[PDB]
Amino acid sequence: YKDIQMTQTTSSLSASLGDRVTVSCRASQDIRNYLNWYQQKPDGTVKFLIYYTSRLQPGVPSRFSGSGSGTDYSLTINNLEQEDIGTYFCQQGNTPPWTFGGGTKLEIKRVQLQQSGPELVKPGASVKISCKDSGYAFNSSWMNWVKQRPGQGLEWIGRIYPGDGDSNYNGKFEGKAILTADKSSSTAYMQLSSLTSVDSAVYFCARSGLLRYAMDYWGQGTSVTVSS
Repeated sequence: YKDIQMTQTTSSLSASLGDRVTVSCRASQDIRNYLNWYQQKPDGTVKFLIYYTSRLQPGVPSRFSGSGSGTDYSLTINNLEQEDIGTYFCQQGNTPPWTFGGGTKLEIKRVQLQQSGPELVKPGASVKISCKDSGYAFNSSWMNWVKQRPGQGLEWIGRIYPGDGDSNYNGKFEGKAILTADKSSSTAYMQLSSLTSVDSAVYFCARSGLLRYAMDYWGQGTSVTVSS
């Protein structure tokens, strides 16, 4: 296994409404500005905020700004507002496998992709979770899968292109996850096998276009608990 390590040394920030908050991120090597930012709201949902270091995505308020180059990047929020609360994660899109920082949870001081429901299984078993896309670009988009454990940032599992069934996997999950897709029902599936407590996490599906190295839209996530 080989990758570019992303780190957000500051895991949590406590601030007041109106402050100027900054979230920092470092890549282990030059990622040539291919650095994206996501905000995970308290309800667990994830939204794509900035692409290629500074490109705000449609709808994102002007108070947000991205800076950086080389290995160091930052997201700045001017005039902090309540809706900005959540956990911010950086992600380099320069070199597969895509990698994410550990996230920085921001607190105040004193879906088009519908995934199947929560799973609860025993060690050694397998589970198949689904992700139905109600949109119309399912077969012409990469469907990515991401793993999140408490305090374990976010890990890119792999992706599949429904159009021709092509698939790419993160070496770390090759024997663990199997990605498939049904063109007719616009549904992508991920089967996890030989489950251990390490597989206990929330898994998200997220699609991306064929030319941008970021996850455009995210499902709500599926919780998988492995229990003895």
